[PDB]
Amino acid sequence: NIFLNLNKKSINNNHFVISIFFETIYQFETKDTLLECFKNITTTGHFGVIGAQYEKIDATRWIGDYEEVNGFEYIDKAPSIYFSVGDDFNPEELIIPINLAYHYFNIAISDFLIAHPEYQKKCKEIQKTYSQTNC
Amino acid sequence: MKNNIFLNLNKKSINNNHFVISIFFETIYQFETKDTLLECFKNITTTGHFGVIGAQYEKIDATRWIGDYEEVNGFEYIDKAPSIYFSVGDDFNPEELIIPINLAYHYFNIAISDFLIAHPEYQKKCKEIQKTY
Ligand SMILES: [Br-]
Ligand SMILES: [Br-]
Ligand SMILES: [Br-]
Ligand SMILES: [Br-]
Ligand SMILES: [Br-]
Ligand SMILES: [Br-]
Ligand SMILES: [Br-]
Ligand SMILES: [Br-]
Ligand SMILES: [Br-]
Ligand SMILES: [Br-]
Ligand SMILES: [Br-]
Ligand SMILES: [Br-]
Repeated sequence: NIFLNLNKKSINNNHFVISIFFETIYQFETKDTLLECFKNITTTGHFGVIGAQYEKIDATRWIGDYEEVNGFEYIDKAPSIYFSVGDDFNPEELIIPINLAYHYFNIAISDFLIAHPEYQKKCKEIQKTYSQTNC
Repeated sequence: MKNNIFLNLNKKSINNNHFVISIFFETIYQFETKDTLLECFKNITTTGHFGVIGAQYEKIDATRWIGDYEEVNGFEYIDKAPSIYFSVGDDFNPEELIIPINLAYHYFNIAISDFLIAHPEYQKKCKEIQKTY
């Protein structure tokens, strides 16, 4: 597993959905797709493949179908984001604050560029966007 | 959510770069009942397999086809020692790990300790299972 620092932090935070999200996209999708996954959090706020997705939560719209998800309580407190992995019918779900999501994404893209130095320039550009966007 | 109980397991699995083991236990503890987790602990030394949505293990039968394990981290253990397969996520695209059964017992011994420490009502059942490891 190349996600050494991501896994350590996410597992220690009981956010195993994040661990699964990155590993399964990395192993199955192309590296170009993974780069888009890293980027979309700053732009559209959503990304989805078979068995893995995230979506920033629009708190001006209905949140009733998040009530049973781990992390539901974050929505009322701060801008939050929904992650899921696995089957569409029985997904493994997690909600976390967007700030924490950016923390994870910055760690994950670091793991990736460290393991795949050919992607140094592109990953640093995306990290720059994280720093611009996220206080 | 349910707070993480796998304090000692997580230290060891992370140290060993066996993240799937911690994901496996965190998944079962979060999504399933404590009685189900107990059966997870028990089955490794009885039937040799256990599965829920998002987490499973199966002892590897090295007398049967192992071609589908070829790309899994830990595949090389199969020819060296009795081994066991773990996966987390969904079978469309699961996150997979193979380790020797002796190491799996080592992890389960730590995990079941975390469990009984957090949930002392299960003291006796856990101690009995631990003896088998
Ligand atoms: Br940590
Ligand atoms: Br999680
Ligand atoms: Br690729
Ligand atoms: Br998308
Ligand atoms: Br970095
Ligand atoms: Br640690
Ligand atoms: Br792993
Ligand atoms: Br329970
Ligand atoms: Br073959
Ligand atoms: Br291997
Ligand atoms: Br082998
Ligand atoms: Br103990």
